[PDB]
Amino acid sequence: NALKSDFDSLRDQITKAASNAKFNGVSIADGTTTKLSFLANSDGSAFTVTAKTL
Amino acid sequence: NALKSDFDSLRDQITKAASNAKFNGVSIADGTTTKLSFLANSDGSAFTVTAKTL
Repeated sequence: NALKSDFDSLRDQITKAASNAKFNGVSIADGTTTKLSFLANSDGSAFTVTAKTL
Repeated sequence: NALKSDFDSLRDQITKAASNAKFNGVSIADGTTTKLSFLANSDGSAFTVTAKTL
């Protein structure tokens, strides 16, 4: 049960560390969105970046 | 009787040491409070530390 409590503290600290990762309110790895569509060229074409949930 | 007297002296020093473990007026081990809390991030989420009375 001591190793169980260790495993639980590890797993929920991972939830904390993943949830707190964001820049100006958006995150590529929180799983809130499937992608972010960053600008690429003057005509409006975007540099797609697929999200990787952590 | 000598052994029970040393036994009482031991259990009394245990009460002393358990009651003297305090930091800036707060203790996680004294048993005065069910838990203690600390900041996790900028928005005010807590990092709870469950008390373990000694």
